[PDB]
Amino acid sequence: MKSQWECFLQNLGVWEGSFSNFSPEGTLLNDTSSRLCLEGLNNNQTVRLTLSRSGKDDVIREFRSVGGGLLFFENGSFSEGLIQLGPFSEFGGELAFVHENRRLRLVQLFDRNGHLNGLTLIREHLAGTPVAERPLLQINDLLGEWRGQAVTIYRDLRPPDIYSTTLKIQLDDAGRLMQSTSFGERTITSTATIKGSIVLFDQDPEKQVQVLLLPDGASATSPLKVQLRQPLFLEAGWLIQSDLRQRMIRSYNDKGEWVSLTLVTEERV
Ligand SMILES: [Cl-]
Ligand SMILES: [Cl-]
Repeated sequence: MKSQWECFLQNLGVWEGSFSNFSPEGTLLNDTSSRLCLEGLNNNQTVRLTLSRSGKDDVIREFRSVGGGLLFFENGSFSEGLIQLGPFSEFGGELAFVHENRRLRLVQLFDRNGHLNGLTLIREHLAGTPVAERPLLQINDLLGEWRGQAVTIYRDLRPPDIYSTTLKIQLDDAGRLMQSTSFGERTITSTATIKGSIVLFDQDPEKQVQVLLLPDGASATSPLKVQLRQPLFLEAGWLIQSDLRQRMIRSYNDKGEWVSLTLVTEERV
């Protein structure tokens, strides 16, 4: 549909909120209030970015194109990160959801040993609109069944693919979490243990991840360890309303090349 530039322009406006650094266990370490102005110039052929943060100098950037490590969906949602991973290029990147007057942008940061080191949660509302903070995410907010659709877009900008999704999450008896996720023709069903704000999947070679539950209905799903010659998936989620959730997945092949980005929108059944 829209060109990538036109998708990017969906973000124009004044986004107020904060940039918040969390530990890999979900502890708030540092938060700084922010105002990010994205304005179009010269018939929207240039975008000027003015990022003001409390106690910091302004950052001003101007863009005449998007590409590289960025891909956008038609509603302006996007992901940013590295194109090619390797010895000095740590895993990480940003998943950025746009919805009405809000953005929720989640950055994951991995260390040199391939372990999650920190996250940044950027919760933004349009200037003059409500803060509209969602509740801290709880397991109980997710239990049940979810159904929806996913769009996968590609770096070569070959045509998008569309898939059906199902997500079922239930406690077993036991008190462990059972999660069954369908994505097109693929279903993966795995049990997890819950330890506070972290859900741990460590049994199945197809699901070696920690899920961290965060403020504003956010979640981050992280590889337990970034391994050589394995494909990698950076994932975040946002429970936008009690019965509406999006998930975003930035996908890397086992050569460490970024290949695609997927946005799932699902509703509670
Ligand atoms: Cl103009
Ligand atoms: Cl997630």
